[PDB]
Amino acid sequence: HHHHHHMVHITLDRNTANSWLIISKDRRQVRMGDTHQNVSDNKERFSNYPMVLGAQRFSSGKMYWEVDVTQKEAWDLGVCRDSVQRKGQFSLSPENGFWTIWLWQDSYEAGTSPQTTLHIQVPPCQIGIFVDYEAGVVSFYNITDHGSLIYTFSECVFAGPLRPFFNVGFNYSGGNAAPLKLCPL
Ligand SMILES: CC(C)N1CCN(C(=O)c2cccs2)CC1
Repeated sequence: HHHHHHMVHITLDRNTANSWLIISKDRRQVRMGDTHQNVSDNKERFSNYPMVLGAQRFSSGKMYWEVDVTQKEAWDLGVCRDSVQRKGQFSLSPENGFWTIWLWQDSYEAGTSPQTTLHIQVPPCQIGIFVDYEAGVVSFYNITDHGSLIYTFSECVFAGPLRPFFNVGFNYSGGNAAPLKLCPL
């Protein structure tokens, strides 16, 4: 892929974070805390899952960013509508406003409904995410494997501004404490 030149600087929006997340001073890293992080509740926060949005909103053009997932057992990454549901239980699907992939129990899957098995030969340590708003495309790239394609959502119906989307996952096992990190340009 030759998408690197649409690189955008993403930062995390603290106000949207689940109340157990810890976001670094530079707003470029997030991890699961071992308790409530002593913040007030608000209508933006994801209540049920360890999710957070990027601050940036995109309604046109081409955008690219990279995320470090080193040594995590579980995570979701992609984009979502600015208007997605924050409270209660929901599935990651395009019908609900999400264009995502994930790692869960040693399998990588795309968030179609129902979900799609991904065929990854080299477990990724960094993921590239490309959005073409006008074309209706979200693509995922394996930066560890020379940028190989992971998955393309095409014919996307965004139906609103898009935000970068992250889920650090639960840490029931004690093996998933590591952060998601936004990688330097
Ligand atoms: C890895 C983990 C943090 N993900 C939580 C959110 N998630 C879903 O909502 C779905 C699962 C099956 C259909 S949708 C995908 C898995």
